[PDB]
Amino acid sequence: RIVNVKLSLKRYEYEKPFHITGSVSSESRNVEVEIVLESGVKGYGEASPSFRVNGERVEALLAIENAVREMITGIDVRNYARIFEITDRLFGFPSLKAAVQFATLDALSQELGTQVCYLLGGKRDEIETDKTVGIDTVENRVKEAKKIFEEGFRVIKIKVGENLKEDIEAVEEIAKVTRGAKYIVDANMGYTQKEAVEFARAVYQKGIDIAVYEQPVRREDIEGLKFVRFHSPFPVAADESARTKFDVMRLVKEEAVDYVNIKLMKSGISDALAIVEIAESSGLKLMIGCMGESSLGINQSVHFALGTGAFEFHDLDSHLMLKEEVFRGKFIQDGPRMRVK
Amino acid sequence: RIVNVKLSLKRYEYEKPFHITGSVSSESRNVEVEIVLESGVKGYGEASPSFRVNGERVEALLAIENAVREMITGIDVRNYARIFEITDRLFGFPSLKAAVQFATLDALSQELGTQVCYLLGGKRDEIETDKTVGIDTVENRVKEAKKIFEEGFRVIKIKVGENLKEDIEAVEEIAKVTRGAKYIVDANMGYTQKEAVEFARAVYQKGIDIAVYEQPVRREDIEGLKFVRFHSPFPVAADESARTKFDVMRLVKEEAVDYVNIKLMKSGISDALAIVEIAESSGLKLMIGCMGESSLGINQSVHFALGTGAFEFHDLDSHLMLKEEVFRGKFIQDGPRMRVK
Ligand SMILES: [Mg+2]
Ligand SMILES: [Mg+2]
Repeated sequence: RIVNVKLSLKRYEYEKPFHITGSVSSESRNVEVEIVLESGVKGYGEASPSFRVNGERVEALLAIENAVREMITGIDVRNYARIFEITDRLFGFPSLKAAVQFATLDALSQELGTQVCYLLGGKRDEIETDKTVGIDTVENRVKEAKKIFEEGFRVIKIKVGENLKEDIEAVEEIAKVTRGAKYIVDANMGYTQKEAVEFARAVYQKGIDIAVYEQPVRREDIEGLKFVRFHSPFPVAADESARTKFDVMRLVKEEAVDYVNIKLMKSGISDALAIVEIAESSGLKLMIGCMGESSLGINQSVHFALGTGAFEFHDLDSHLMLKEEVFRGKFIQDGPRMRVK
Repeated sequence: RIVNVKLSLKRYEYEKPFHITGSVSSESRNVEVEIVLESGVKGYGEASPSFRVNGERVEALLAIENAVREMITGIDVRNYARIFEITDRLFGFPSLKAAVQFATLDALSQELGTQVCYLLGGKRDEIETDKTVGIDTVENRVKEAKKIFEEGFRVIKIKVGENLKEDIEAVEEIAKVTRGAKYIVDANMGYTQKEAVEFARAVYQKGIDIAVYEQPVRREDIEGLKFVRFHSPFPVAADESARTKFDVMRLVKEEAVDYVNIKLMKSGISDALAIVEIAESSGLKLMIGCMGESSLGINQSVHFALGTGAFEFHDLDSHLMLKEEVFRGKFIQDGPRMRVK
């Protein structure tokens, strides 16, 4: 049983400012979660709160430490479903919900003598992540893309959303110098429905293929997501629009998207598991993403992906963008490849 | 790693012939499944094939033992998701798919020093099952119902579907001698849409409440299930119409039913987990049922229900209707109650 829970502020600085539509980040402020069991076992998780997406603020997460402690201490991690249901009440603190739920599985797997990925199915032994090119001048974007390409990455995620004309140019210029790579374009809600369609058609006309076109429109515009899906050639994904299992059931019912970018930071383990099942029971396909997690945090998604093996693409590169002294993941990072120990 | 998979015929006779719409059974022929690991650990499952619902035949299941061995021998149970994906190909032998998948978890749980229910979440420590009153003369039905009530069962499942007039009479008579009990009425596809509605209204008019009204119409008549749901006062459940996770996604999209009676014999563990998540992500509610499983087979559903804790009602009484010399479930049967050891 859980005898204590501790929350701690952990700051990581980006190697370079990370610019996306409506947001520039120079630092990633996360909340580390440690769960202690009567047996002495300690489970760890990391919350990377998002004000833009989840409406969270790091100070707010740290402020409810006592409440979280009261909610879960006294429960046996072998009854993890009880912990999941309880933490589901933390829908206003989803990144914390995620960190606590994973810490629970982390502690449980240790007690059972296995790893989290195996507890979840042990589907895959290896996955590959893409790497992101933040918004910058076309010249700098091209430079970064070439660099990411030389590092061995074959899926390059390109941020766009603030300047349609320049975004088109940027994608076209990046494609020319990274022949052989697949591309994921993420607008982070920056385009109107029609601009989103025009962006896709312009790129398509140049003979470029986009593997996943992430959240082109505003989060509440479900009909807009569908409009883009039905009027442009590339698979459309919901990110900001897909936070809970309920959001996904609606997206599927409305036939709004081809993909859903699952993020533990938005859904927690509980909703992520539901979303994986919904996707496997429908025409929906999935990719797994991240926010500002460090290696300890990305580890949560690596085990989820390896265990479920439910993702077509993996955008788990936040830890590669942050400055960190010691690697704290429970997985092996081999270039773009991530493997189980 | 799996080194052996054994299938064997096990016959169990009913204490009394079991009569339901379009089917009378005096014997239950099951296929016991044993999976042996290199470590010596042995996992067990049981398939209770259904010609009527799944189109299966026991002889057919037994005939494919070599194929099953070739499909999963050599796979480590810690990669159970791989075994699940492979066995999902046995959609034509769903009861065997179920037995193999559970035996896999039974074996894995032992290697991890835990139980299947805990591997699935350990949500609950106890569940209660109803007991069924088969079709017979109103006099024999009321007699059996009274006997069941006296045994401590507070949820009584009543079979109907072959004679609306008598069915109504039967439910009305049973209700007066079992005050305090909840009732589940199961027509096993015997009624037309209008008859189904009339049945519910007739019973409703007498002040009788039906907790779950199971599959009133034919399996392909999804619109009919919806019609009954929208035109009669009681919760309507899909049983025969809900075999796979895809069937359920469709039922949810069509808003066809209030309930889905999940059976491992129809869905196997893989699809059952998907249906649980779909239900928890929608307005759908669930009950868990059975076919002709003996105690070893019912053990599979007891662990699934205890672990997920996703069911409002449990209809796991097939082993209570069969003559069995020795109890073989890895659970405690205490009257209507079933608990974890
Ligand atoms: Mg995104
Ligand atoms: Mg039924």
